[PDB]
Amino acid sequence: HPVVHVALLPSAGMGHLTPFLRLASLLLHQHCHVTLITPQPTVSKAEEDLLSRFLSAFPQVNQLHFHLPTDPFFLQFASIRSSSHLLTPLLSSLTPPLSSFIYDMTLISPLLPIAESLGVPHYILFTSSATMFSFFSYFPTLAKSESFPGKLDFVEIPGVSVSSIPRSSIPPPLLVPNSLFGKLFMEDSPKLKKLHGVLVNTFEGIEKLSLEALNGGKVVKGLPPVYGVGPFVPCEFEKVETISEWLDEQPSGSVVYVSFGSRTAMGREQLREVGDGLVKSGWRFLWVVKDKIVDRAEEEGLDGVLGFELVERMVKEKKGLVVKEWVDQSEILGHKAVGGFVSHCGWNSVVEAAWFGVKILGWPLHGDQKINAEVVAKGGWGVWKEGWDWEGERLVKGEEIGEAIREVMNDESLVMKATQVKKDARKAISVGGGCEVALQKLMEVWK
Ligand SMILES: O=c1ccn([C@@H]2O[C@H](COP(=O)(O)OP(=O)(O)O)[C@@H](O)[C@H]2O)c(=O)[nH]1
Ligand SMILES: O=C(CCc1ccc(O)cc1)c1c(O)cc(O)cc1O
Repeated sequence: HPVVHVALLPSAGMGHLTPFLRLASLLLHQHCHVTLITPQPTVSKAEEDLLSRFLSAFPQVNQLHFHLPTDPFFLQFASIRSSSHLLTPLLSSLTPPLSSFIYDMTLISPLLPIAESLGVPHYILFTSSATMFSFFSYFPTLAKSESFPGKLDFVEIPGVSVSSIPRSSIPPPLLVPNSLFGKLFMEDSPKLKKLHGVLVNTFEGIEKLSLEALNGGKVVKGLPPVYGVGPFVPCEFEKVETISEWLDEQPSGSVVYVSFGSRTAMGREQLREVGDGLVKSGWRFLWVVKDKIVDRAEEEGLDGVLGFELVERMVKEKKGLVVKEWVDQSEILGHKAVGGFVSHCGWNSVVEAAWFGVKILGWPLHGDQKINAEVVAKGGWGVWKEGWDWEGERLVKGEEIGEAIREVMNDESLVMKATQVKKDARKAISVGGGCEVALQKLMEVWK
């Protein structure tokens, strides 16, 4: 019996490894021989731990390694992109015969020629939102102007979920000429037409308009088909028990879970304004803290990071729990005791909240996080304060944070729309949904 051999190449960061491994699980449950390529060394320890648990759960995955010669994650983005065009010997000698190839969206330019020489249908996995991909697709046109970048107050793509993207929501690095992110956007987006398709962890329940505009040509004429293979359901290998038991003693829909991702640390005095606003809200909270970008370099303890003033106020309540570790976020969002999510609006944690029907308080910080926020705000199951701006540009006080939390928690209008998203997320994976329809199409082509 023949085989459908799928090779996967993720990039640095849990925001990229987690959706790739969930995609790998979906393919493995579709009887695909999966080859997973991991560049070494991995940036974070969570990437190290997740891979060791994934390959312990799926030992039939053909794992291939290779070594490599600003931000630590944005640097490994280059050491994979720039250094190792010597990825061809790993891909061109795969047995059983390769059937397809899916690589990270941040590696389009160097991997596109490698993929074209493999003679198999090749795709990208866009870990962010389809609305963000439409921005990535439409970027070469608005940068082509002489008005770029100084004169561009609004980005307007026809038919996407966010019709009017103000300058405030554009990633700051893109507005600066000769930026590393500007170099990548101009180098990759024109090469999108060479691809056989784009896979996005999203579904019609949240980005109905963006998927219809991309596949309708109304964004860029000739774009490859965009397959909404979301929502990526969290698998069992992702879990690594105080937090497990503390949530069992809290009322349902009363804990506000706060996490700003895996690769973002707040400023020390802005971080202390969060805990100030948490206790000022009178609500139970589960706050995940990061003092550094990479979890390996966590130097100082929580008593020194939060300060003696806020530490005195935290333990006086026992109403909330603060940790500075890697937690099973999908295990927290799935708990019935959680009703609110203060999130940096990274697309993985956004779709996860959509999967568990948890309303979101959006606090975007860098990059695409502001676009993903208004994508949620359009859906009616989340709020985000536009004047709070990016991380570092402003000091959001604890009084505003406390208000913004109390605003979201007692707003049942969001919950009524948060469960509707949860209902559509289940229909997306059932028979006839957008994901199962798209997966069976790609499966039949790879034979
Ligand atoms: O303590 C943590 C922090 C993050 N995550 C997971 O890591 C991903 C975060 O990626 P996202 O794109 O949301 O933000 P990024 O980390 O890329 O900024 C999501 O799948 C979260 O569920 C987790 O499981 N535990
Ligand atoms: O805007 C994006 C999209 C990421 C991206 C990078 C390269 C590429 O070719 C396509 C998409 C972005 C940033 O700018 C900065 C971030 O911290 C995160 C983030 O998601």
